[PDB]
Amino acid sequence: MAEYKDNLLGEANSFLEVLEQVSHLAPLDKPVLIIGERGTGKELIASRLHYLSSRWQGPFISLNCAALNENLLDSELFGHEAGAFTGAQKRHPGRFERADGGTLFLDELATAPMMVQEKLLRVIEYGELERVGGSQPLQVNVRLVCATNADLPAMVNEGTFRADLLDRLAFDVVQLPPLRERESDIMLMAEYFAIQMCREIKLPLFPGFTERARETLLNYRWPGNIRELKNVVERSVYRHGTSDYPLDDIIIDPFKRR
DNA sequence: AGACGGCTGGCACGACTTTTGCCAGATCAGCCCTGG
Ligand SMILES: Nc1ncnc2c1ncn2[C@@H]1O[C@H](COP(=O)(O)OP(=O)(O)O)[C@@H](O)[C@H]1O
Repeated sequence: MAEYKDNLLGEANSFLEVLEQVSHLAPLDKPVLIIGERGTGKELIASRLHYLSSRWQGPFISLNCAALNENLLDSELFGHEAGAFTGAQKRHPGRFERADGGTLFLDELATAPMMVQEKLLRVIEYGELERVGGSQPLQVNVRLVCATNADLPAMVNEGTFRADLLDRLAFDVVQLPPLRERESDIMLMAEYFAIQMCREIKLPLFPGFTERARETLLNYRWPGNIRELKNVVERSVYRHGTSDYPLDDIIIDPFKRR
């Protein structure tokens, strides 16, 4: 509900439309898909969805679907009421349940193994997750929001990703425009990144931007995303020096031998 | 008198019991120090 303090810096007149779209999704409990490319700041949008929802007071755990162990999947997702030691007074909590009352964020959906895919598909459709041991089903209420950069229709075509959980979890998608599509906010991000760098390196003052530098970073196909642009500025501002002259040289990729 | 049947015990082979040998840590509550 309360707008958390985050950097979205939106002026592209397309990012504003995406922001309105996600704001419309803020109250609803329906599953949400975030579609983007490398970088693109999808995590900020996901945090925006969770943190402007009715259940925002709830927790906001975010699991890395690539990071879950294969064998330990069941206990990791559910937990075991039995303690680690004899006569234990408590148990470890699984990924699920630890999310109840709030949203669960999923990332790298495409690279999730088939074991994760099939185990996660069963739990969402019905809930009633049961920890290993005992016969007591616990009912859960968790919002799911996920972000990915690969092409899950192609993943379905190859069959390396099950289409059923996709269909269940594809109520609505939000499209994120690439930085090259935005092509208007580059000045403001460049400047904000440079100002942050000024304090990080403890440089005294920002020198300024030359027209040649503006032309070169503007006239770029930008396969890299906002973070690639961020790193670019980071490299050039440091290589420039102590701001006695305006910033003049931009190195697009630090790989050319020279 | 010799062979046949019978009785008993040692040894062996699964199947199941029972005997010992493991060696802390995290977590919570009250008191003391310190900031408002
Ligand atoms: N609007 C924005 N404001 C501030 N930073 C941004 C914005 N968009 C992108 N970024 C930067 O780009 C990065 C994208 O990270 P992330 O969303 O994790 O990429 P991916 O979704 O591919 O994993 C973030 O670390 C963030 O610092």
